[PDB]
Amino acid sequence: PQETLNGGITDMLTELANFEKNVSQAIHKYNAYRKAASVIAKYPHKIKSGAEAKKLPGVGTKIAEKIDEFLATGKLRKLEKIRQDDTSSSINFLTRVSGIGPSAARKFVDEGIKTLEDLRKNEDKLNHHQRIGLKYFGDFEKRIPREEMLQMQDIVLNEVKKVDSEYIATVCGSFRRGAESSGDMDVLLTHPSFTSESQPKLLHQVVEQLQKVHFITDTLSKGETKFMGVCQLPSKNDEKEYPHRRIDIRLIPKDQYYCGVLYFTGSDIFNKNMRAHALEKGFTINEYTIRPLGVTGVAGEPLPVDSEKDIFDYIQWKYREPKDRSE
DNA sequence: CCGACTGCGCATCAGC
DNA sequence: GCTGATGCGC
DNA sequence: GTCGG
Ligand SMILES: Nc1ncnc2c1ncn2[C@@H]1C[C@H](O)[C@@H](COP(=O)(O)OP(=O)(O)C(F)(F)P(=O)(O)O)O1
Ligand SMILES: [Mg+2]
Ligand code: NA
Ligand code: NA
Ligand code: NA
Repeated sequence: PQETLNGGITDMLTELANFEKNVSQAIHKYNAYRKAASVIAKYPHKIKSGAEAKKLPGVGTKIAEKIDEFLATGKLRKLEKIRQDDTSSSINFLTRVSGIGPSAARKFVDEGIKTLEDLRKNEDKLNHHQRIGLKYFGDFEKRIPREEMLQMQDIVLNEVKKVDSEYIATVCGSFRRGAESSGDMDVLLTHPSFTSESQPKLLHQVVEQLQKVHFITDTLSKGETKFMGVCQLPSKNDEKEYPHRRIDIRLIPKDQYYCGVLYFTGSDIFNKNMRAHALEKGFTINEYTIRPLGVTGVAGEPLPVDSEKDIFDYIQWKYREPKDRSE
């Protein structure tokens, strides 16, 4: 877990993972490559051979021999050739625009659209989300200093309580994990009249207020229980404007807060793993509930969290505080 | 050999 | 008009 | 791609 220990290898595997997701559209190879990259990143030795790497869970014959080629040459012919391929590297680049996934990137590249400038020249072919991701392309790849996160949280908390005192608003994600920077802002939201009962307008009013005071600036998606959009800190004197930022709001049944906060905290690789073996344990976890598997695939009446969680005791693992949840 | 693989709300697309 | 499937990014 | 039925 020392980073320069096997960074070349895990770099290589992460680049392979991205090519599989964005170009081959092979999501399970993508996950396989990332699981291998992850397990190797936590391995406390410098790998000397593919055979050594193959001992780790999630490393197999194919990654083993990619490793031997990489150790033997410091390169991978397949990646070498892929990077040089105009179609493939354009498809992969385009997926960095929010809203453009592997399918859209492919469709765009097939009709001659390969760069940010081609997209701008072709805004008719873009949907609402895609135009916004293009508009804020740079900003959306910028990190948010924790200091700004705190200002953002002040505004969110302040404006939420205005709408209705009984709302609860939690800022989750890496911020809740104490990170000194974040890629976006995730707001977990609950209201006492949302558990089992419902009025289905609680989220709309939160959103509307945040737009009113010019905090939220764009909408990407907006439904009953989930908002995805764009927001922005106000600026000062002649102050340089802050970057536009991605913000999501999830409205959970108050019934199910703890499962909500575990999941939106998370981290994404951490939920994959926490859920992946929870399957081993005879359980399945989502943002709503933890449930057992009784027969050979069961639901199970999910009765209510009583205390903190010990979701973790149910699947028999020690509590990793949000700080230790990057993995 | 061959299927599972973490889990899901909303926008859009496919179709009746 | 509608239902159901898929893409997308969580 | 990897793991396991
Ligand atoms: N496929 C998934 N499965 C489970 N949880 C997920 C998944 N994808 C995303 N989540 C997440 C778990 C995740 O914690 C939460 C928010 O997603 P985020 O904002 O993309 O991830 P973080 O905020 O942690 C970040 F570190 F990447 P940031 O600081 O750069 O924004 O839903
Ligand atoms: Mg985030
Ligand atoms: Na292995
Ligand atoms: Na994208
Ligand atoms: Na997010």
